Amino acid sequence: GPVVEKIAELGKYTVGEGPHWDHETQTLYFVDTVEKTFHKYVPSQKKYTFCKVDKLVSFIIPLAGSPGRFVVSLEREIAILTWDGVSAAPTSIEAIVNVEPHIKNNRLNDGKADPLGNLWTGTMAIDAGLPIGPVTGSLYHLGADKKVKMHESNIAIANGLAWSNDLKKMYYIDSGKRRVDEYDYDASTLSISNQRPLFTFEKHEVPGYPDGQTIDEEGNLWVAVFQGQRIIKISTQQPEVLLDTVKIPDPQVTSVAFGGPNLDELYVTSAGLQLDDSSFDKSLVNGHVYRVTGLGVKGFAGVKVKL
Ligand SMILES: [Hg+2]
Ligand SMILES: [Hg+2]
Ligand SMILES: [Mg+2]
Repeated sequence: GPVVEKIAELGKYTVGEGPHWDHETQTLYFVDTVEKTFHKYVPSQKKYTFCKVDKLVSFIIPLAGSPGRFVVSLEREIAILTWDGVSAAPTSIEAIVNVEPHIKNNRLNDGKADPLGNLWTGTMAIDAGLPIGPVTGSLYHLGADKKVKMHESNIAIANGLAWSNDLKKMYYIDSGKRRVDEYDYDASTLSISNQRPLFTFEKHEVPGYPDGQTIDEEGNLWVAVFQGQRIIKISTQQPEVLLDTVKIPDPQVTSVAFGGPNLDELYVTSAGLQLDDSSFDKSLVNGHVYRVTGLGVKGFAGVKVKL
């Protein structure tokens, strides 16, 4: 039995999201995708800080080679933020590229570096809905030439990403599809192909929607279940295998990242935003951050964006 601990020091988030563990500094970064804020937590020293901007944000990833610089999303722009990690505002903002300059009602959502340091991220309608709503999103990667490439389209809610330990597969979540997809990934050309469902929620009586995900060193996926009050562990060796379920007190679990000095603590974000048609009463929906220990696996440190 794992132990789930609420991290009291951190408070409650409207939509806590995009956790990233920087192993060199033993620091957890994450966002609130509605409150327009970035967050830094240093567990060993019990230090917490935040930063404010005036656009919607969805990820924050340290830039390789440049301490104090971070690649972030600002609505539809991918930008570099220079930040001292403690002041309430960045020192400077440099825009890299607007991925969808003429689609005014879209925003970036989940994003992550692949193991080579390429940023992958997807867009969605700002007013996307569950279970049905506008489907306007696409999946991109950003090349070290600051030019974007599109890999998938017709995405409702661009969400969790992960890659296999051998760089042969990519895993991807469009929350609106209520499944986890797998793709063949060609690291040489950064092309994906052969889209196939890996895990379908309806086949296993799993409530809610897949949101963020990460992979452990045994190659298993850990998937946050928004409106399922849980994280699930699924196999990548064989389709449609549910390995384990860990209940999280917050119903709107949003994402996951391994961290801690041995990479065997799982940090879990959630959302306190109370939605129309929730399966959960308001008193339950808080938006805390959790630490899960005793899972018996390790994960990997967060990869920096090379850019
Ligand atoms: Hg910040
Ligand atoms: Hg910041
Ligand atoms: Mg998400």
